[PDB]
Amino acid sequence: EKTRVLVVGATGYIGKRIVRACLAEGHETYVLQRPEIGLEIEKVQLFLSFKKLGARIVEGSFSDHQSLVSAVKLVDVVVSAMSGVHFRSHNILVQLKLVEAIKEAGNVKRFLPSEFGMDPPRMGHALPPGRETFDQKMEVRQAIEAAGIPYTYVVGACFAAYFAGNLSQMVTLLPPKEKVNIYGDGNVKVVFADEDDIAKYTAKTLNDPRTLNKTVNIRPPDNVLTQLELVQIWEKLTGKELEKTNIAAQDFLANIEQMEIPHQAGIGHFYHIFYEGCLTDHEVGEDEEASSLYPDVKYKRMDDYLRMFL
Amino acid sequence: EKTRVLVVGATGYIGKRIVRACLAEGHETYVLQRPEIGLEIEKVQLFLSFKKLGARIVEGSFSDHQSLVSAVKLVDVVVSAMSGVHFRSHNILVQLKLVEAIKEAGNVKRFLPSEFGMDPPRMGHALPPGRETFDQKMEVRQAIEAAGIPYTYVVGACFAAYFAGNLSQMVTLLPPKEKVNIYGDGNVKVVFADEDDIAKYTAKTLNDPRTLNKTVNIRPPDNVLTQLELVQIWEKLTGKELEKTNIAAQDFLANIEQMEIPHQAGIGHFYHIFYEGCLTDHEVGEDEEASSLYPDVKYKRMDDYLRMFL
Ligand SMILES: NC(=O)C1=CN([C@@H]2O[C@H](COP(=O)(O)OP(=O)(O)OC[C@H]3O[C@@H](n4cnc5c(N)ncnc54)[C@H](OP(=O)(O)O)[C@@H]3O)[C@@H](O)[C@H]2O)C=CC1
Ligand SMILES: NC(=O)C1=CN([C@@H]2O[C@H](COP(=O)(O)OP(=O)(O)OC[C@H]3O[C@@H](n4cnc5c(N)ncnc54)[C@H](OP(=O)(O)O)[C@@H]3O)[C@@H](O)[C@H]2O)C=CC1
Repeated sequence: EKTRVLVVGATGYIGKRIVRACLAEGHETYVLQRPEIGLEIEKVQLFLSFKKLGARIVEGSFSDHQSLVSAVKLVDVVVSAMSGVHFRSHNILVQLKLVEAIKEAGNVKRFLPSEFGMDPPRMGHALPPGRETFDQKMEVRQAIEAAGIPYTYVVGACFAAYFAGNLSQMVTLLPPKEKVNIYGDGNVKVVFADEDDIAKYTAKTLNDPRTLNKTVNIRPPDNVLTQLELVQIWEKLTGKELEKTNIAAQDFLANIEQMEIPHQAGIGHFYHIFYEGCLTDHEVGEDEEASSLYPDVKYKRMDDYLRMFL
Repeated sequence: EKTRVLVVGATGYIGKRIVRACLAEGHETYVLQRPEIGLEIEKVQLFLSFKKLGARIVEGSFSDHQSLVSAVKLVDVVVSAMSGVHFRSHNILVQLKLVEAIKEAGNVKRFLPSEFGMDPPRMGHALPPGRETFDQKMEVRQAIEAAGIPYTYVVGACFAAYFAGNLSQMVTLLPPKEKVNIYGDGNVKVVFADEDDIAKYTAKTLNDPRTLNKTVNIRPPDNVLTQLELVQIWEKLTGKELEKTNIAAQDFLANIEQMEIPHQAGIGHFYHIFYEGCLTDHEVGEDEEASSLYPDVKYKRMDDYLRMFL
């Protein structure tokens, strides 16, 4: 009576956390080991570590359609943590080969595609090229709908390492030392979540009937913070006040067309989040929000998150 | 009265294992966090995991000489786990700046440079370009000695992941499925060691008076094996005999000059170990062999190592 789960993208940044959260949760956890990563020592040893915790290795390749069909026939639920970084080479769209395999296999009770960010259907007017991420996720969503595959879309929170640990400064992954940039006036609400919590929520929700064919939002109330509130958390932890510089929207987007395309996409996403507030510009009900659905998850607050950087 | 150890290359393949072994040994463990690393999330989070285990971050950059001086002033022993992959960019020689910093600093009881492989003064006859690695490690040894810095040189074993876990097949990091290449007659003795054992021995030797100004060998007796014996260990675990093809020396090296330079070096190193038996063609005393010196370390045998691949 354990739910059988296949994780595809098992050595990814969020993917490896989902693997471990599925194991802790008690799911019979299967991981797709692709032959193409056989010389990447950190991926190979990750898989060895998953085995020591009870994960079952499933060999398959996205170029071998029958291998993907065999893989998904072993489980009840599939979770994809496919990368989003190389949008111009359409790695989100690689998931379409998995959707086809799931359709042909017929047995999968639920599929969680690689979402875990902003809510794609709400991003219709996003800045290009950053817009491209949402199109591709939307194209995968439509592939899911057309095949009639039951689904859950996990959305709504900034990964804490990429937007809280650095006080949203972008240029590193650590808090700044003396000066900090405030984007806009810094009073736009942002949703931050420890990625291990996002992983726990994913493992709780993937066999929850309440979230069958639903969008689940990850919006822990204590972690809805403006950028200045985030900065003040850190200033209280350190005892030192940071010299602040406000950066107006127009100066943030200045000369964006001269940046490299990936940085252009990253700047666009940041703008929607921190200037327009896309993660908080709408309300969601407790019946579709993960912290209320799963109250036993004592999610990590941003003041406990930032302590590890002291 | 704890030994203060600084690790340079702390997020490296063997380096991160060294950090953890030093902590488990009880040393006061410092790790050099370089600013150039600040956007590589996996390194940033390794440093955070090290802190949680009690390591002390020490910021420094190889391009800031006095940051290196300051770092090395803090400790009694320095361990370098500098990379050896980019020998055409001389990254092994980057250690020379660290040696200058230790010389200026004057306080360092013992320096362990980035050795952990073939015994470099024994490789004067190695094939190019593969020999460049040992040349550069020799130049580092010179600077250490020319500056009077006390040292321990840790040498003599193949990293198990790169040469045991794949049955020495090179093309993958996992055992082969049905066929295996036997190099020569497969009767040449090779030394294999789990890299966590290599790190444990490193941590136990860095303040051992017996190994001050000595080369210490990692040659655990049950792990001195021919490639054929290694293969037969795997066949006994799986109950499947592999189909064997022997590759003669001349054919192994054929057309080496048409391969990419890093692969050329990889082949040359492999030849000395597996064809020429460079790791086992000489005798070493128990007083200069780590498994004798540190008999409390119950080193992993290659049958236990390979079990994790089943
Ligand atoms: N703040 C937020 O909310 C953020 C959200 N995200 C989103 O999370 C999801 C995953 O992103 P992330 O964890 O950073 O991804 P990663 O960059 O860590 O890649 C994850 C996995 O993608 C697989 N992968 C990459 N390329 C291919 C390919 N050509 N073919 C097959 N598999 C491939 C690999 O699986 P394998 O393990 O098999 O090798 C890889 O491990 C995305 O949808 C992303 O947009 C990401 C960062 C921030
Ligand atoms: N079978 C055997 O016996 C083998 C032995 N070895 C040897 O082990 C030793 C370490 O190798 P390995 O663990 O694979 O190395 P890695 O490839 O893991 O690199 C280790 C560290 O080197 C640092 N580094 C790399 N380039 C630079 C640079 N330009 N400037 C400053 N620092 C740099 C980085 O330290 P940081 O953490 O600060 O970023 C990196 O993490 C070498 O001597 C190698 O020859 C290697 C593999 C097989």
